[PDB]
Amino acid sequence: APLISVEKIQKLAQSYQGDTRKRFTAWGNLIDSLKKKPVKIQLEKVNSFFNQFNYETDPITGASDDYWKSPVEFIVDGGGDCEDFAIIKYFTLVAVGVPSDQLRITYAASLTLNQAHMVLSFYPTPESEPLILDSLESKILKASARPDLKPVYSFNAEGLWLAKGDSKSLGKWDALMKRME
Repeated sequence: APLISVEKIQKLAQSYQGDTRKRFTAWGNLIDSLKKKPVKIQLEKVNSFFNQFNYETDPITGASDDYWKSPVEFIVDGGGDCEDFAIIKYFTLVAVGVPSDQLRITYAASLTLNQAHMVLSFYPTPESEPLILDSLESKILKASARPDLKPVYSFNAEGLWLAKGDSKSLGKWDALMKRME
């Protein structure tokens, strides 16, 4: 299971220049700063840090791109689509110490935008109502406070779950994690 580390990040930073180098350093500093902080603060600051990046959409559909970006690709590009935001938030939260089993990247139907939309769901317990970390809403809100989002499936490095796992049955995700190796 691919890992993000402050040490790998600091070395990436020195291979780039200008603002790109600064983004890597900032990402590494974020991870360092959030270790051993309250979970709520970790969620809030990873969410807000990444929500400042460039939000991309397909010019034709207005929705996400077919290609899923690794965290490094997101940083190099200076942003990505809703799926890419959720992915880097996920890996970064795992890096600061939120247990991966409490985090599920979630593919949902947006009932308001009439298109698919990806968010990161945080589960206090697996039976608990999840908190939604979104790229089109700054607040972290409970699922029942997001009736505009209807989950279809969710996944993380370990599993894949249908709404109502072997995440590698998700081809782009399998390939994504292999790029991170």
